[PDB]
Amino acid sequence: NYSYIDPTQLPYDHKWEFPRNRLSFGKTLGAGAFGKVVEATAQGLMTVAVKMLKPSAHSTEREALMSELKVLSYLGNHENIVNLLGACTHGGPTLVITEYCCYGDLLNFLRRKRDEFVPYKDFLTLEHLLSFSYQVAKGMAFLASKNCIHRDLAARNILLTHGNITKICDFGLARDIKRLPVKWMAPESIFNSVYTFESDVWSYGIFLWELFSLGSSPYPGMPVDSKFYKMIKEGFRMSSPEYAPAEMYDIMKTCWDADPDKRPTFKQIVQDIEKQISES
Ligand SMILES: CN(C)[C@@](C)(c1ccc(F)cc1)c1cnc(N2CCN(c3ncnn4cc(-c5cnn(C)c5)cc34)CC2)nc1
Repeated sequence: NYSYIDPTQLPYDHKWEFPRNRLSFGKTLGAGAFGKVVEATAQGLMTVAVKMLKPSAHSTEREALMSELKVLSYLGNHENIVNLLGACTHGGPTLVITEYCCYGDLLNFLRRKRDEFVPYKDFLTLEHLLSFSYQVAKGMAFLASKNCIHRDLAARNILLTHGNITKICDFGLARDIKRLPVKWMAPESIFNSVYTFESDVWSYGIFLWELFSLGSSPYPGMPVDSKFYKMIKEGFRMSSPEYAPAEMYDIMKTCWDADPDKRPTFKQIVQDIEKQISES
């Protein structure tokens, strides 16, 4: 007589419905063979992003897009996620309208800032990197508090907008807890297809390594092959990235514990980074 409420089973909430012909589409923000995200103007909702599938997409991607709409509808608003603003469902393919983040993804932002960075006007600083790590931890703590896992946390899925605010995007693989980004995945996810709050924490560790290397690719010179899998399973881990303070590398190392039970929670990570910020 007692059941979990699965957000993907709930009905669409028509409060999100927006007239389709009041969108005016602009530049491409992301694209693949079966879908794209475009900038648009939305009369009566301002600048927004619109996620949509291409006519070649199969029914599985279409179901996945509606599921993502339903997860975002359930989660509610948070400063550190790219929030749902509206949807178009009647008489056409699903359009998911989200917030537009004017500075794009953090991976590309960090990479173009390498010549304008001090590791301590218009410069990226260590204070900014600490802030970004704090905000992403706050956003992931929010997801976990709603029993949600993201499953593709990476610097490429963190966007930057005004006020130096970072926002987690792309909830297409996000799941409620009752082809794959292998180098960001926890070993139990690779080996046993198991995803948990603790495997999101592993990915956050990889994200921190990206952050404090200003966007370097993880495990450089190590292709995904049988040798990569054995080395991760037997305990190989990346070294401290070049700009990480010792306290942040300590967080990374615990995020990468082979035992999920020994990894920190996002709530614990938030409180850790909070103490580091106050010490500054
Ligand atoms: C990977 N998948 C396979 C797809 C293709 C997909 C899957 C299913 C679909 F049905 C449709 C598409 C995909 C999903 N997601 C995204 N990204 C793109 C970035 N995007 C943004 N969202 C809000 N604002 N914003 C501002 C900027 C910005 C500002 N300056 N510059 C230079 C860029 C970028 C964004 C968030 C999501 N791209 C591709």
